[PDB]
Amino acid sequence: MSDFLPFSRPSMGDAELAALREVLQSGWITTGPKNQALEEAFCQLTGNRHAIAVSSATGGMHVTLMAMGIGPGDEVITPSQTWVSTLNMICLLGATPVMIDVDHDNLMITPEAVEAAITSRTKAIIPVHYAGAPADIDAIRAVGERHGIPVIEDAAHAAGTHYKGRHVGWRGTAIFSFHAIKNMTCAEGGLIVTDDDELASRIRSLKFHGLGVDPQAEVITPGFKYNLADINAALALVQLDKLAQANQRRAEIAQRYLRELADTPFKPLTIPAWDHQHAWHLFIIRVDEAACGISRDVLMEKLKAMGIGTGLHFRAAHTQKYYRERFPEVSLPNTEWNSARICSIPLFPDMTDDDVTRVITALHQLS
Amino acid sequence: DFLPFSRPSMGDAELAALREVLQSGWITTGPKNQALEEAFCQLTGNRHAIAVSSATGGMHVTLMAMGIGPGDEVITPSQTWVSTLNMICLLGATPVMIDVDHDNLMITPEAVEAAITSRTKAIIPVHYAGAPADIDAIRAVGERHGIPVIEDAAHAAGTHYKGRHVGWRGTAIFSFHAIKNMTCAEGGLIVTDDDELASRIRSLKFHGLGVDPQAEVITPGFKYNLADINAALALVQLDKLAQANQRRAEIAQRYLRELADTPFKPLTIPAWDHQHAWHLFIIRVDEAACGISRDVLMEKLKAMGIGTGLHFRAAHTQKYYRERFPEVSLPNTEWNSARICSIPLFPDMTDDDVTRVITALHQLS
Ligand SMILES: *Cc1c(COP(=O)(O)O)cnc(C)c1O
Ligand SMILES: *Cc1c(COP(=O)(O)O)cnc(C)c1O
Repeated sequence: MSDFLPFSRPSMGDAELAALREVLQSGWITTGPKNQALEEAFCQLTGNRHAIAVSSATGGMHVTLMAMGIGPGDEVITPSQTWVSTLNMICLLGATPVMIDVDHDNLMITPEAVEAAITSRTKAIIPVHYAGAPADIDAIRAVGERHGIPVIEDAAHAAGTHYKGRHVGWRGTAIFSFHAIKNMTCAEGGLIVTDDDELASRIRSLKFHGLGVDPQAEVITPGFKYNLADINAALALVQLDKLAQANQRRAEIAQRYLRELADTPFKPLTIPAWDHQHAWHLFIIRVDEAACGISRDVLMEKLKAMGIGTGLHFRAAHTQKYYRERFPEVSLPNTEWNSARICSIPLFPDMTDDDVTRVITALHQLS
Repeated sequence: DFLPFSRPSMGDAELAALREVLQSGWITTGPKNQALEEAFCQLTGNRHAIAVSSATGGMHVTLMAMGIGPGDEVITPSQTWVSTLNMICLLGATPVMIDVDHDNLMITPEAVEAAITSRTKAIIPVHYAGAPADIDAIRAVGERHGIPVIEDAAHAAGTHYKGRHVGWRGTAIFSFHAIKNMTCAEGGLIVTDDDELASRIRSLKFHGLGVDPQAEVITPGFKYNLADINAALALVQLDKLAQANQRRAEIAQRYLRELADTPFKPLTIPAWDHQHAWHLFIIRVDEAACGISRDVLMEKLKAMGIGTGLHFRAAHTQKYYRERFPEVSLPNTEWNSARICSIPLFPDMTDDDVTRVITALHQLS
């Protein structure tokens, strides 16, 4: 399978291996100075005040919602059109996810859909910056502010995303991911930025056993273990140093897909009208059987037979067994239409121009 | 020139394993995880091995997979790391803290039996400092009452009990944290002989995904999977474990011999047949006997360039547990928790490093 083109691969090379050598030689391999440097780097990148490195964005979401006091009786507004981690963490704190629909062409929640779903129980709103584009975060924030409801941003796809001239997470609270397919990776990892001093203090304690000072450190309240090792933080620092060039190459690839699929029936997501810089984490197409003459599932299967990988980001959460059975009344037409028709085609900066031509040619052949 | 109480043994073999993973492009959970799990089944003899992001997370998902929650009691020492107590509480269950033997810091079958109620749903013995608890006797109490025994084997990679590796049967959780005898900086691994428990754990450490067709959320789960970068490090460290533990044993034997004529008191070696992994070398520091307190000894050792650790400040004496469970009174735990410290023990210590520690302790007596 040496000729298989996956939909993503990391850009790991000599720089990463040299950073690893440095940490190994130091003998300080779990959380330490590389974590501190990564956190400082994300404060400089975003402009926000506090950065907390964690073992995954999922764990980051877990401890952020926990630190806010989210629990039984509370509602959290979220798309269904996202990764299931967020819905799972809401449920596992005992709270209730309130799933709302998304815009049919950029797959992100709207301020109107948020406002319609607010109740006296709502304790957080979690927009997703999808595929590398930002949600209309000022408008969503304005809805939250009017009701006194915090907005927690799922920025997994948004390392390098700008919104109205600032990096995502420049204010408010946002959670980044360093999973293997993310634009910067340390295999598994994540990072929370926030402007809220008390929230940051609670998060730092709750990702490391609830330890704090009452004197020596001791458990103040039970917490979890979601700290990031320095081996991983060192990889993340290298990948952050590479991120601008990685995203530039991703944008060049995505622009070519936009142009050369314009005269095919496959339908990319639409670029938001608000000012932004897209990180191009994923290149998603909608495959409508009536327009394309091929279904999404069959397209993925035939691409695979041609040696071309694809991903499904995402099967809507409310269509999956647990949520389907717990929340059977949830009906989200834009989500359901897209979830059945989307796939992610290869997009990663180590792709060659000929890799891109191979994908485009296969899509023209399969139309 | 500082001699810490622990340092990992990382070199070219670890760097070469990392190189291989990076070159493959498959950096999170994958074939190295599979190989690590198979290697732990070969090491222990047990059937299922599930690699996880930390032993804490492993404890979280193991108790969750057993159905532990509100209304359930879990018997545990207070004399352990706070992670276990925290995970019990954060599942909504109730920790029932019991005392430990005053000289090896492990729970006894009698103490377990005395704490059992109709609400008890698990017993969690700790294999402490590299020695095994009397696990057959504790298991027998559990079996008589129908209560599962989940073993905290963080300290016990390489520990044998009656000729088998810890975790050869039953359920046990290992840690690969930086100070453990084999490390991948952070990581852990669950072994179990229970097919259904293993199936649930595997799903619950990766988002609750399972097959009802394609995988989907069957019930919400957590994210505690181990990356292949880390699994590859764990494999190298497992290949080194026997030699690492042999060197630890040589150092520990020299401490036992050359501290015999000091008032510092090591833990006692259990009477049941075992092989000690020598994760920690713990001494008790009684001011009446030693002329110096535990805290002052740690401070003066640090001033001499010698690090020490405290494994552990008993959980029930820490703010949350002291205020939530003020009634807990555990005399052997309290006596030892105020008097123990861990002196340097790791396989990269040279003979001169060990002599430095012994010399300082004789000087400070
Ligand atoms: C995968 C992902 C997450 C979780 O990130 P991890 O770092 O893998 O835990 C959260 N939100 C979205 C939208 C994701 O794609
Ligand atoms: C530290 C430790 C744990 C937890 O292990 P992690 O890998 O750090 O999560 C559990 N039990 C004992 C006895 C420990 O020392």
